[PDB]
Amino acid sequence: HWGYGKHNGPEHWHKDFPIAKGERQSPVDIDTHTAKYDPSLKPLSVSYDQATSLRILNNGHAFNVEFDDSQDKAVLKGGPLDGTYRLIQFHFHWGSLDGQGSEHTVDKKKYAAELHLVHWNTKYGDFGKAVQQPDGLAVLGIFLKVGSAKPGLQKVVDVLDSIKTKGKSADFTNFDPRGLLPESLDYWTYPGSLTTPPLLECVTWIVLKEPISVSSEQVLKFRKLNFNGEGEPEELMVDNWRPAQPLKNRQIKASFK
Ligand SMILES: [N]S(=O)(=O)[C][C][C]C1234B567B89%10B5%11%12B85%13B98%14B%1061B821B326B%115(B%12724)C%13%1416
Ligand SMILES: [Zn+2]
Repeated sequence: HWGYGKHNGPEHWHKDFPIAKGERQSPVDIDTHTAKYDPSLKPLSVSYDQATSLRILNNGHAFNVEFDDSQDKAVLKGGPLDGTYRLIQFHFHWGSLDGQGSEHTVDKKKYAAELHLVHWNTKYGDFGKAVQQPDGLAVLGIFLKVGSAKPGLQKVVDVLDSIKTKGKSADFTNFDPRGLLPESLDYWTYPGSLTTPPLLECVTWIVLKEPISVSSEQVLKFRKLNFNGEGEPEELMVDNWRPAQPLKNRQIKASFK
């Protein structure tokens, strides 16, 4: 099966998923000098007041915080988007050390981790139909640097001991993802893909410029998770990031001067 190792990591994925070498793959390096300010881009509208988290899951690649997406509650709109995108889950990518972990890079700078809030376009009715469309998903990406603790992250950190291994889940209700957002919603945007198999080219990426700070202790708890299932040899869940892919025929647009 695909994963993040020497034998099954990103440089192997193209064998089972040939779109890995496609024209709109993610992540990418954001060259800040080349990204053009687009005065036509709108402010991002992040409406998470009514978000209903259900559960947290270790899927063997990351942990997913899942939301009830059966109504228009938690939605992303505006920015570069046409229409309404519903929050379905968030997860992170992180490193074995603070100098790597992010998927997007900024002038080749790697952050310690990257948060992905995944949303689907309600015009396609369900997530499985949305991923078959070039405008099916919007993923809001947020960089993590190590410094001060993020108080709004601690409820996630504290539940990880209960989902150490692949296939473990835990009730995770009433988690407010507003506590994971930075102050500024300034962003870069470009058309891309899922960054894990099946690598579908269905994503409008919205990457916030301002990182959030998390503590060394918070990210060290991410690194205690396991890729393996219960009663299997321990492989620490670290370095679950895909490197930057070729930009090809794409423009990265900035919301800000
Ligand atoms: N890094 S990313 O592009 O947000 C994709 C995250 C991984 C996935 B795979 B497939 B299943 B499904 B799609 B993809 B996104 B979560 B579940 B799992 C959803
Ligand atoms: Zn992701």
